[PDB]
Amino acid sequence: VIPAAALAGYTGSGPIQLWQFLLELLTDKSCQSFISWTGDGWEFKLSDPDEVARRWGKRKNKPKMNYEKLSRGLRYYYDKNIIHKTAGKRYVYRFV
DNA sequence: TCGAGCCGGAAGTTCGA
DNA sequence: TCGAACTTCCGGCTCGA
Repeated sequence: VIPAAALAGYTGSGPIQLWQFLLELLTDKSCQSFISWTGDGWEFKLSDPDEVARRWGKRKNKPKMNYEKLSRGLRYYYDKNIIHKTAGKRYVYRFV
């Protein structure tokens, strides 16, 4: 149920790239049971990132991390050209 | 009536080549 | 060693049941 370290064989040393990590988990088969991955073009909707958020804060060594941290940090992620936010709903995420 | 989610600017330490 | 990178910090706004 963890196509993460099972597919790319994640090493315990040398943290991967942030958007690469999300993108790596993005193509997760179980994401359907923990989130919504439509099988059409390329649209990703966050229904209940309960484990995704905890894991996001787990790498940061924190007990519980608020998802607002993603909106506050991820939004500021407009550094170059990678994950853009969709002006649809407040939970719609998309990549280009 | 009441609380929850949403995000602007700022600062500071550390990463890969 | 160089420049850049992501996180955490402070507090204000508005809608739905």
